[PDB]
Amino acid sequence: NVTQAFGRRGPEQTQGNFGDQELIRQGTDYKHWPQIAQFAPSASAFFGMSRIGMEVTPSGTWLTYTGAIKLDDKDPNFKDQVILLNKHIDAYKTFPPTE
Amino acid sequence: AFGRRGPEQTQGNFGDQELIRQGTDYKHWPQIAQFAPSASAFFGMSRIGMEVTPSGTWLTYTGAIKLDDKDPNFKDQVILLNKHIDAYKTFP
Repeated sequence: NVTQAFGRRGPEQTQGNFGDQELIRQGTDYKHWPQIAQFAPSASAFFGMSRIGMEVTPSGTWLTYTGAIKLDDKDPNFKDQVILLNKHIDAYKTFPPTE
Repeated sequence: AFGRRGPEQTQGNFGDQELIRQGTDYKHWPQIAQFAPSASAFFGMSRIGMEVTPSGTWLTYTGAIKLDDKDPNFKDQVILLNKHIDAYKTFP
């Protein structure tokens, strides 16, 4: 359960925005998870390519990170990959309301 | 492998002269690598976006990992991370 582990999907800076109802429920058991997970950076990549900061606040000490991964357009599955990613990005905006 | 360390949005800023030269053979690499998020964490915790430019299609990401207070090595860990963050500013 992704929301139990990493909190609810929403627009706030402190929230994650990635995941549709199927992914949030099935976590890493999701049908297409491996096709998503391939874009997650290795430790080398994460510290190599990212903008890393350290911020101290009431809540504690945070390791901030920013970057962007260039998707390989020469990859045969590129068209399917962008669709799968686009599907889960801000997917919370399509979730039926609670009330 | 990952380009020069600098202040530009397109550059990485993490790494001192020893890490940039020794890569994953660096003495304390394993103690750094432990903070890198798993795939689950990366897509769970991060703000993911998609931008299209001349160069191609980019997967943007933002987030922050809270370090562990309880962790015995906490004080050493923050020093090691602080050492490599914007370390390029001390390259004389």
